[PDB]
Amino acid sequence: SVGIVYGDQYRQLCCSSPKFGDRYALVMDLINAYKLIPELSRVPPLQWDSPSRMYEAVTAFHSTEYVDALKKLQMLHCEEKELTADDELLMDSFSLNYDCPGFPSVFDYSLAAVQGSLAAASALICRHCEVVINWGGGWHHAKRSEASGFCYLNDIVLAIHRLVSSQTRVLYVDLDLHHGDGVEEAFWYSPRVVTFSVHHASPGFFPGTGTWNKLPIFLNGAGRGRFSAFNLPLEEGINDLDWSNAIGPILDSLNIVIQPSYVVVQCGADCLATDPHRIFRLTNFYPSLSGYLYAIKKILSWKVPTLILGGGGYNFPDTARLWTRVTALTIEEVKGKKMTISPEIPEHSYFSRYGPDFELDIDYFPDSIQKHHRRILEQLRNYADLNKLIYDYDQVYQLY
Ligand SMILES: O=C(NO)c1cn(-c2ccccc2)nn1
Ligand SMILES: [K+]
Ligand SMILES: [K+]
Ligand SMILES: [Zn+2]
Repeated sequence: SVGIVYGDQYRQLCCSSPKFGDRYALVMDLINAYKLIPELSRVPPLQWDSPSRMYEAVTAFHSTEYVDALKKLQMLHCEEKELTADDELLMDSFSLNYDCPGFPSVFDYSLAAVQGSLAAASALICRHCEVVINWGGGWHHAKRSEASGFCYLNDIVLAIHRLVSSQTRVLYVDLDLHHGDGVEEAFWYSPRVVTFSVHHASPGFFPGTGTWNKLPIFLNGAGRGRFSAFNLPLEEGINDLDWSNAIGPILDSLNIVIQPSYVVVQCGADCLATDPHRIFRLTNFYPSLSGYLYAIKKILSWKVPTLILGGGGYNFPDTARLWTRVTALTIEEVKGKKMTISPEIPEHSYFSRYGPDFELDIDYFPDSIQKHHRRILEQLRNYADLNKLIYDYDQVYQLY
């Protein structure tokens, strides 16, 4: 079946942050308004038997002292008093400041995404679901002991760790506008988790990595993980077709050579033309075919158990518009069952958020890459050689 993570408490927690507001409620209620929920298997978020078990799960990646600080941050923000100078310094040492501030539910909010993505990994491992979707997860920037880009706990890394520890190889595909630095870093030394991020990069643009680092070079992993971290940085303004042609052959080549046991896709919605970032010009169109839907369709065609996660996306109605279509496409491709979606937003609780036109399409009128393809193809060959993987070089070369 196709699973999707939700629950009443889960929804409350995912809607408790100052930055993402009620975005999760709009996403799930649009999916419900299009009558998709009966097609989906609800996957409940993971809960634990004790504080000690919870800490064991989260500190599989994060440090105990970072988790301690994040829990303390929530406790401090549940009291009226200002933080002490010592406590401010403590939070600063974990980057729990500026773009990752405290708020009264910051620990429960961050933990909830972990609970959802770990439950999603488990549903794939026991084969209850072929694909599981978690639109409350996808927080790819968080590091072992550092919050980053309103990511506090890295649910993706923890989900992948549960998958790889279930010859298991995971392919991670990061479609967010931003480089997936936290996930890349976590698996920098691991050949069994191959990471691939497509993103914008330019001087001063967050987080700064995923690009050229004497002709400067692309770093791509270290130790036994050399050549196992893949990146495609793209110039601003790219449209659905050029983004699809840029990543399409890379995705197919990675699947052929790696033969992954699981695929984990981060589907951050900030590449939409209507995102306030206004960097890329992707759409959610489904006849100009949405780059997101193109990539998800291709990944799902491999018939590999797959985890689909959220991420960025600061236009909340248009994020719901895109992820609703991703969800319908996943049902269609997995179950072989057509999903008809009206071009008009159905009546429901959040209908007013989709004005003034109330349509499902977002409101938008639509050399360098060749060199990246040759570089990435050589890195894939180097990865295959280093890791004793066999494949016909010319079936792969033909893809490009
Ligand atoms: O959407 C994102 N990444 O997925 C993001 C964007 N943020 C950002 C932080 C500082 C400056 C500019 C942008 N932090 N995270
Ligand atoms: K990305
Ligand atoms: K890796
Ligand atoms: Zn982003």
